[PDB]
Amino acid sequence: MTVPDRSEIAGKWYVVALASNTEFFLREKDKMKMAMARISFLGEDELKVSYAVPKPNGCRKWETTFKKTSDDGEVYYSEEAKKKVEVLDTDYKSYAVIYATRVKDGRTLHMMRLYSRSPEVSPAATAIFRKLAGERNYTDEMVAMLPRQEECTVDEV
Repeated sequence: MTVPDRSEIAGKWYVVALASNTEFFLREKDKMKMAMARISFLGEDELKVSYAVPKPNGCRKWETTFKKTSDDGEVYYSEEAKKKVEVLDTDYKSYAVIYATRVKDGRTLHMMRLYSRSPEVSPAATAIFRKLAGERNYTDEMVAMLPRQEECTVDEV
C-alpha cells in the first residue's frame, strides 16, 4: 500500500498451491503438474489470466486463457457456473490466493488456486490461505499441493 495502481494486479502469477474436494480426486492425481500464470485486463469489458502448466519429464505442458468479469476493491472474476473463481489474499504486492468453484451439468466441485508473484511466498499468503481455508470449512477437507513425486503426480506416502 502506498499509491493506487492497476498494475498492482497486472503481472506474473505463479500457481503452485491448490485445494479441492472431489470423488474423482484420485484420478486428478495424474493431471497434476507445475503451473504458471499471467494476468492482464482485456480491453473489451473482460479480464483474462493465462496459465502455462509445465511437466516435460512426465507428460508435457498446457496453456489456457480464462476471462470474463471482475469485481472492484479486491479481485473476483465470474465465468458462468462452470467457471467461478475469486482472487483474494494480496494480489497487490507479491502474494495472492484464489479459490475456484466449478458448476456444470449439475455438478459441483471445489478447487483452490494460489498465484504467487515470486517463489518466496510470504507466511501470510500460505498461512492466511490455509487459515482462511478453515474459515470456509477446513484445510485437509479441501487441500491440494503442487505435485512433486514420480512422473505427473503429487507427493504422497
